[PDB]
Amino acid sequence: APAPFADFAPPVRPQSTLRRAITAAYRRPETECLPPLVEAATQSKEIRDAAASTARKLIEALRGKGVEGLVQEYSLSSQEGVALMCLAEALLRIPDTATRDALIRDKIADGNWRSLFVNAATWGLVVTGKLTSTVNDRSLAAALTRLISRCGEPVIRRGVDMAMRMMGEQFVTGETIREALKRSKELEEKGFSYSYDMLGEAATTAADAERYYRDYESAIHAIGKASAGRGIYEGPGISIKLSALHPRYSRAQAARVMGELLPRVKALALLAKNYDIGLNIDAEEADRLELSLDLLEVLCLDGDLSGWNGMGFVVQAYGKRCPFVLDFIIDLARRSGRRIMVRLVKGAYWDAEIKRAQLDGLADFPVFTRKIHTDVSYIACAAKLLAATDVVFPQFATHNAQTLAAIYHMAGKDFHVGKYEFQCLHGMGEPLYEEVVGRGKLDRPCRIYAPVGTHETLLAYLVRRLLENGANSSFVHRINDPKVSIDELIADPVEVVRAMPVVGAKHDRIALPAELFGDARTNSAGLDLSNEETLASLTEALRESAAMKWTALPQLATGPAAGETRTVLNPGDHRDVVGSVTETSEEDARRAVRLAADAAPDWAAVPPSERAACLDRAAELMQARMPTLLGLIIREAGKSALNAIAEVREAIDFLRYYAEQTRRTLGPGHGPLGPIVCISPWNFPLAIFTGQIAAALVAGNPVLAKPAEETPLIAAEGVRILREAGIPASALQLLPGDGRVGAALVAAAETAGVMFTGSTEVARLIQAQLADRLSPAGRPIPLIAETGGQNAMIVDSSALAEQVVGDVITSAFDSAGQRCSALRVLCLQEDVADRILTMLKGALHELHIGRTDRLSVDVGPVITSEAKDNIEKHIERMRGLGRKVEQIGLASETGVGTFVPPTIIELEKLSDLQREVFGPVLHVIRYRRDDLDRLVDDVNATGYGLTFGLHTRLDETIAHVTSRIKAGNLYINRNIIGAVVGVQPFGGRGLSGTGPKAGGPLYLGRLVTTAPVPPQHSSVHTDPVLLDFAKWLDGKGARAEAEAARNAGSSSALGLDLELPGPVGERNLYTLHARGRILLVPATESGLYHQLAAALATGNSVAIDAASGLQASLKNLPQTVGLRVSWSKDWAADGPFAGALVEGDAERIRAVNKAIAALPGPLLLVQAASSGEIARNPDAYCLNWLVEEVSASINTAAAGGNASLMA
Ligand SMILES: Cc1cc2nc3c(=O)[nH]c(=O)nc-3n(C[C@H](O)[C@H](O)[C@H](O)COP(=O)(O)OP(=O)(O)OC[C@H]3O[C@@H](n4cnc5c(N)ncnc54)[C@H](O)[C@@H]3O)c2cc1C
Ligand SMILES: NC(=O)c1ccc[n+]([C@@H]2O[C@H](COP(=O)([O-])OP(=O)(O)OC[C@H]3O[C@@H](n4cnc5c(N)ncnc54)[C@H](O)[C@@H]3O)[C@@H](O)[C@H]2O)c1
Ligand SMILES: O=C(O)[C@@H]1CCCO1
Ligand SMILES: [Mg+2]
Repeated sequence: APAPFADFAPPVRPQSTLRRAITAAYRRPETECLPPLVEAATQSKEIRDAAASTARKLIEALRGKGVEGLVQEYSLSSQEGVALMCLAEALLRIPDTATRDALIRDKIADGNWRSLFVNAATWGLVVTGKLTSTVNDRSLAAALTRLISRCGEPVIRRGVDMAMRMMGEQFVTGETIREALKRSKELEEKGFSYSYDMLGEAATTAADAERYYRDYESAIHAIGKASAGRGIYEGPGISIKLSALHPRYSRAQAARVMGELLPRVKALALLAKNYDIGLNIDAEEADRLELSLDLLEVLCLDGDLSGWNGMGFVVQAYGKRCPFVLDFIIDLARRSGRRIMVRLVKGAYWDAEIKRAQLDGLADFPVFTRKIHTDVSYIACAAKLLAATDVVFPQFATHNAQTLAAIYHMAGKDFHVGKYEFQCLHGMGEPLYEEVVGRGKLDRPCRIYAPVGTHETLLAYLVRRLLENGANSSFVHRINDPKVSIDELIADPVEVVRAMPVVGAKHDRIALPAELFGDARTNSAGLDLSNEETLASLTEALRESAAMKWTALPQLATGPAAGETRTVLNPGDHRDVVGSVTETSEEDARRAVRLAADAAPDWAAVPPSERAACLDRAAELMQARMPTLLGLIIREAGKSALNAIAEVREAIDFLRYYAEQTRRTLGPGHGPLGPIVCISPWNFPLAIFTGQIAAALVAGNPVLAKPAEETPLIAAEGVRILREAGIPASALQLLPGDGRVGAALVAAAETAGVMFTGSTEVARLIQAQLADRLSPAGRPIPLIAETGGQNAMIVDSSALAEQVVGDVITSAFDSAGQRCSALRVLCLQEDVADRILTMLKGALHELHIGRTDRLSVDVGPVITSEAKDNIEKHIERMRGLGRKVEQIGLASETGVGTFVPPTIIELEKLSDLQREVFGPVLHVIRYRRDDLDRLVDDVNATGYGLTFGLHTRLDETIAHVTSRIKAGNLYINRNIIGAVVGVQPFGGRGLSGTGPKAGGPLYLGRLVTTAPVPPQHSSVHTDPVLLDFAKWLDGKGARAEAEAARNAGSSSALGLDLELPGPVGERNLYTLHARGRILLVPATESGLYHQLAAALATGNSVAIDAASGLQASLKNLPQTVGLRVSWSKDWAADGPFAGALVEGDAERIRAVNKAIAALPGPLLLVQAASSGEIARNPDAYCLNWLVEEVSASINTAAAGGNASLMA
C-alpha cells in the first residue's frame, strides 16, 4: 500500500536556480515588476529622438496608403453587412461554382433564402470592429431579407466575391500548405521570409492529436522541399502548438507529457533538422509556460538533434516571468551550444488570463494589466536579447511602429542576416513591414507568420486576431482612429511609465481576484497547482495531514460523549485508514437537543455583528488551514486536489457571505427559531455542512450538526474550527452517525427547524415526520430541503464542439459525477450528434481514475460499495435493454477501493431514466431542431429542476429555452457545476428543492421568526392579475381585503432582476419568478381573499380546496383572475404544486399539513396562519416564500474574447 501523497506531484526535474527565479515571478505584484523593466528599457536621449522620427516616418507612410466599400456602395446597415457576409460564407461552402451561381440567381436573389449566422460574431468583428458573445439571429434574418429584397443578385455577388477574397487570401495565406507556399513567392522576392502554422490547437482526443501531428509532419516535408537548402534564416520555417499534439497537455499530466508528447515533438524536430528549417514552439496559456520549458530543455540537450539551430521558442512580454524565462533560455543555449531562435511577442491570451486568475482566486495575475506595462516589458526584454545575439537569434514580432522603431535603433548600425529579424502576422503587418524590408527602406528582414487551413479549422485563431484588431489599446486599431494623433502614437512607453505617480500600478478597473466583491467581503483564495513552489509546499502539507490522528466524536454542550467507534477508510483504497468516528446514541442525540434548547436564549443574546465576527474568524482559520483541510477531504471523500480546493473555498465563501448578509439585515425583531437540526450529505462534506450550520448559527439559532455517516472527520474539523472562532460549545454540537441519528434529532420535541441537503427520498421521510409537528405557536416547523437533480444540457448545431466536450466531461465526470449539479442527460441536435459523441468518447478515454492522492488523477472513487453496486446495476440494466454503453477501462490498482468507470449511455427517450443516478454516468439523447420545445417539455417532465445547461450562439434559442425551462440554476455556454456563493446562488425547484437558495439573499430570512428585508430585495413591477383581483374585491365591497391586495402587490419582489458582481467574461443574473400553482386551503372567506392576494401578487396560479365550501365567495371573477384559479377536490390529482397556504386553528393546520405531505412529488413549502393572525398581521403569509429564485450564469467570453476588456 503506497504511502499517502508520497507521489503527489514530483517535478519533471530538480528546479535549477534559473528555473526557481522564473517561478518566483509568476504572480509578482505589478509595482515590483516594472522598475527593473523601466531601467532595462531606458535608452539615450539621442536614440529616443531618433526612434520617434523613425516611428513618425513609418506611421505617416502607413496612414498615407473592401468590406467598408461594400457597405458604402449598397448603403448597408451594420447588421445587413454582417448578414450578407454570413450568406456569402454559406454560399462558398457550395463547391460547384455553377451550382452556387444558379442558386444565387434563381433562388436566393428571388426571395426566400444549421443557422446561416453561426459565425456572425466573427463577421460582426470584421464589419463593426465590435465583439458580441452571441448572435441576434432574428435581427440578422430580417436584415438579410431586407437587403436582398432591396438590392437583389448584385449585392449577393459582391458579398460572395468579398468573402472569397478575405477567407482565401486575407484570413489565411492558403487553404493548404502547397497553396500557401505558391503564394509566398511574391513577398519572398521582396525580402520577407515565412513561418507556416497548420491551424490547430487544444486537441480534445488522441485522434485529434494524431491529425495535428500528421498535418505538421506533412507541412515540414513541403516547407523543407521548398526551402531547398536556404537554411533557417533565409528560408521558411514552421510553427507548432504543443496543445495540438496531446489531449492532456498540462502540469497535472506532466508524466504523460514527457513520455508521450516529447517524442512527438522530437520526431518533428528531427525532420526539420534534416531539411534545415526553423521549427518554432508557439507560446500559449500562462499555466503551460514552465511545462513547455521542460520540453525545450530535453530537446536542446538531445544529441540526436545536434547540428541544427532551427529550434525556436516564443516568450510573451505581457508575462511577468518574461525576463527570467529569457535568462533561462539564454543559459540553455550556452549549455547546449544551440543558437535558440527566440520569438519575442507581447501575448495573445490576455483577456483569458484575467478571467482565469479571478475564477481561481489566485494571488495576482500572471500578466500585466496596463497595456503600457507590456510595452515596457517588451523593450526591456529586447535589450536583453540584443546583448546575446551570439548565442540566440532574436525575432521581434510586433505590428507597433513605435515598438519597432525603438528596437531598430536599439540594435544599432551593425547588421547581417542571421543577427536578428522582425516578424509579423499575415494580413496584418505587411503595410508596416513594406516600409522596413529592403535596401531602400530600413534593410531589416521580416518573417511572416502564415496560417494555413480551411475556414473550419480557422475560428479560434481568427477571433484572437479580430479582437486584437478592434481592441481600443491596439496599435493597429489606433493607427486607423482619426482621433489619435501621430504624437500620441510615437509616445515613448518607457518615459510615460517612468513619470507615473505609482510606477507599475495595477489597472484601476480590473479587480484582483481577492477583491471581486469589493467592500462586501473578501473572496476566498485558491491555490495554483501549476506553481512548483506551491506543489512542493502542498506535497509536504498533504503528507503531514495523512499523519494526523483524525477523529470525530459526539461533541455535546457538556463535553464529548461515548459511543460506538469505527475506522474511516479511504474510498479509493480501503487499506488507507483515515481516522476514527464515534457515533451518537439516540439517547445522546435527544439530550443534545435539550441542551441546545437550554442554551438558545444565551446564543440569541449575542448581537448579530458578533455572531458574524465568529463566522469571519472561522473563514480566516479555514483559509489558513486549507492545505491540511485539502489532505483530509482528498482521503476521506475521494476528492481530487482541484475538487478539494473548490470545497474549502466554498466553505470560506459561505462563512463570509452569511456574515455579511447578517450585518446587512438582522436586528432585534428578527428572533431566532430555536434549535435547528442541520443534516448534510457526504458529497460536499465541508462546504454544504459549513454553509447550513453557519447560516443557522449567525441567525441566532443553536445548531445540532449531523454530518453524513460517510464523511464525519472533515465535519468534526469544521466544528472544531467554528468553536475555535468563538462559537460556544452549547451553540454548536456535533452528532456523528447514520440516518437514525438524523431521525432522532428531527423527532426531538424542541427541534424548531430543519436544514436538510441530501436525496429527495430522505427529504420526503423528514417531511413526513414533521407533518404531525407544530411549534409552540402552533405553526409548521420550517424545513429547507435541497435535494437531487436530473440535470440536462441542450446543445444545438451552432455550438463549438470542443467547448461542449470540455464542459460535458467536467460537468458529468468531475468528482465521479457525485455532484448534485452534475450533468446527467446530454441532448444533442441530430445534425451534430455523431461528431460530438465521437469527440466525447475520445475525451472520456484520456481520464485518469484512481486514488486521489496524486495530482495526475482526474476522477476518484465512488463513496461506498453500496453506491458502486447501485450505480453498476443501473448501467447493466441499460446495457440489457440494448443501449450503447461506453466505459473507460480501469487500472488493476482500483481493486483496493470502490470505483465506477466514467460511462456514456446512449438513450432512445428521456423517459428511459427514472430517478437520479448519483455517479459517473452520462446519458445522451438526440433531437431534431423543430422538436426543441418538446424536448424542453421532456426535461421539465422529470419533475426535477436543479441545474440546466445550454450551448448555443443564437439569441433566439437562448430566449426560447431559458424562458421555458424550469430549473433553479441555468448556465449558458459553460459547465453546469458552478455554485459560487453570492454569484450563482444555488438551489432548485420541484423534486430538487424547497428553497430558499443557499448562498443567496433569502436564506437567512428562513431561519428567523420574522424575515428581514434582504439587500436589493424589491420590485417596481405589480402583477396585473393581482390588480384585477383587488378591483374585483372593491366591487364586491371587500374594501379592507382590496387594500391588503394592493399592499401585497407593492410588497412583492416578483420581477426582481439583478446582475451580481463576479469575474470578468461572465454575466451572473438573479431573478425572482412565480413558483407555479399554489395550493390554497382556506377556512374563511376573508382568509381566502388574503391567500389569493398573496399568491397572485407573486405571479402564481392557485388550486383552492373545494372542501372549504367557499365557492360562493368567488362569484363573477374577471376572466384574467379566473384563468389563474382552479378548484380541487382531489389535491393529489391536480398537482404538482409549488407551495401551499393554509388557514385554520392548530389542529386544522396539523391535519392539512399531514394531507399535504402525503401528496406525490415535490416537497411543498407550506405556510399556515389562523384567521386571527390573518386579521392582525399583514405578513401572516410571507411573500419571500411565494416567489422562485432563478440564477443564470452566461459565459460572455465564449466567442473567444472579452468585449468589455476590449474597450
Ligand atoms: C509573428 C507573430 C507571432 C506571434 N506568436 C505568438 C505566440 O506564440 N503566443 C502569443 O501569446 N502571442 C503571439 N504573438 C502576439 C499576439 O498574437 C499579438 O500579435 C501581439 O500581442 C500584438 O502586439 P503588438 O506589438 O503587435 O501590438 P500592440 O497594439 O502594441 O500591443 C497589443 C498587446 O498588448 C497586450 N495588452 C493589451 N491590453 C493589455 C493590458 N490592459 N494589459 C497588459 N497588456 C495588454 C496584449 O499582449 C496585446 O496583444 C505573435 C505575434 C506575431 C506578430
Ligand atoms: N440540492 C443540493 O444543493 C444538493 C447538494 C448536494 C447533494 N444533494 C443530493 O444529496 C444526495 C447525496 O448525498 P447523500 O448520499 O449523503 O444523501 P442522503 O439522502 O443519503 O443522506 C443525507 C443525510 O441525511 C441523513 N439521513 C438518512 N436517512 C435519514 C432519515 N431517515 N432521517 C434523517 N436523516 C437521514 C444521512 O445520514 C445524511 O446525513 C444526492 O441525491 C444529491 O443530489 C443535493
Ligand atoms: O495563435 C495565436 O493567436 C498567436 C499568434 C501567432 C501564434 O500565436
Ligand atoms: Mg445515504
